Amino acid sequence: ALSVHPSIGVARLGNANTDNFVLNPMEIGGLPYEHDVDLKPTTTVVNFKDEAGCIRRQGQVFKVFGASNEELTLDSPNVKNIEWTVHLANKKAAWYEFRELNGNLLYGRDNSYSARGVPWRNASKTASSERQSLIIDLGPRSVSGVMATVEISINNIPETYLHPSY
Repeated sequence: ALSVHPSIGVARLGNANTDNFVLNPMEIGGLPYEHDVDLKPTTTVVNFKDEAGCIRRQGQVFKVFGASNEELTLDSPNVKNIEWTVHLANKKAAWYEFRELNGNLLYGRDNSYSARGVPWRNASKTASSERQSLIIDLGPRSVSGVMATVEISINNIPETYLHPSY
């Protein structure tokens, strides 16, 4: 019965300082939000760029629900802790070249990548290990507590995650 919203989160690329960000628009065709020191949304976005003309990052707020569609927080009676594990990656370089509707299984087994002979990106790399390391994967990052900050960075790679690539 425990639900995490949104079902699929959306963040956007940002040129600005790592600490200068906006938060997720609350509705379809809605403007992103400015936020206060507690990282709560306030007024809608004033400027999308900083004074240097760099685009600010737009973040995604994830909410946890339970019992009878009630929002669950660290400020809740029976709630001791709330821990999040996020695993982001980029397989782009290890996948097939884009050939429009080629590779799409909704058109049948005969429209599959192999049957169509869609070439791999970075075709020179044949071995599975070589292609495994064509991915940009820095492992998962767990994040609990009040006002925590943890980068998905090189260095930050946990000893537990044996196969990182970048």
